[PDB]
Amino acid sequence: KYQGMRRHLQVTAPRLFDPEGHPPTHFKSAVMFSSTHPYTLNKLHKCIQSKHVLSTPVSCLPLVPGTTQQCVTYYLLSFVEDKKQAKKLKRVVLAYCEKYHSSVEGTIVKAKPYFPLPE
Amino acid sequence: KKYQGMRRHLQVTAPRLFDPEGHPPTHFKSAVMFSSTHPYTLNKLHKCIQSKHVLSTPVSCLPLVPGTTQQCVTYYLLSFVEDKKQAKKLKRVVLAYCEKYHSSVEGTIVKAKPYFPLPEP
Repeated sequence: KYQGMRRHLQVTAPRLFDPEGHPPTHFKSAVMFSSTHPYTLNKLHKCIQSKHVLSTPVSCLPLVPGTTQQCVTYYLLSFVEDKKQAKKLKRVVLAYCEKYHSSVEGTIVKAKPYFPLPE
Repeated sequence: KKYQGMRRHLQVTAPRLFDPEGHPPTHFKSAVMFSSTHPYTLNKLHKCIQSKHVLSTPVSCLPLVPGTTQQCVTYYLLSFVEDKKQAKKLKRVVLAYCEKYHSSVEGTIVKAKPYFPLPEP
């Protein structure tokens, strides 16, 4: 399921997507991927998983009062070790999506001191 | 309504931040991730940490970290605010309350470059 994207990522970024090896000690960064199409983000939730990248399920952003949004913007977070890895993850995922999922946007995110995942 | 207590607390403690009227900021550059293994508590925070200047997501789950000793899902939500100042304030207020009434809750300052992908008015 999503073999296509999975294999693409494993090839384009073998280290980041090595399903084998050891998680980083802390996840200081992430990429928020957002889109009005939850089905697409769900594809990403399935594909963007490894030892070095952990992704939340798809959820929703809150509506901003005083705008006329016609549609919920969904999102997920993909946690990675640091800023280097986040830049890379965003680059690779979006190169793909640019052709096959243009509804998808990515935003670099950072936590102090790091995201609250166990050690 | 429900959680009237926590709501009133937040608005008295930080009036501008939790003013239910006014104008949202133009961009939300920061947020606080509030997390906990208790989803019911985070549902409370979800209905409560809302205003014109603070917007919170529904409760979701963090992914499990391979090869660790928890076997307990950790839930979270994000509360978006204008910037680092407002995030520091929001975290302080919410956690002063929770420190007494919800010791399971943690707060983490988060920042987005250039800002979080919420629309603009």
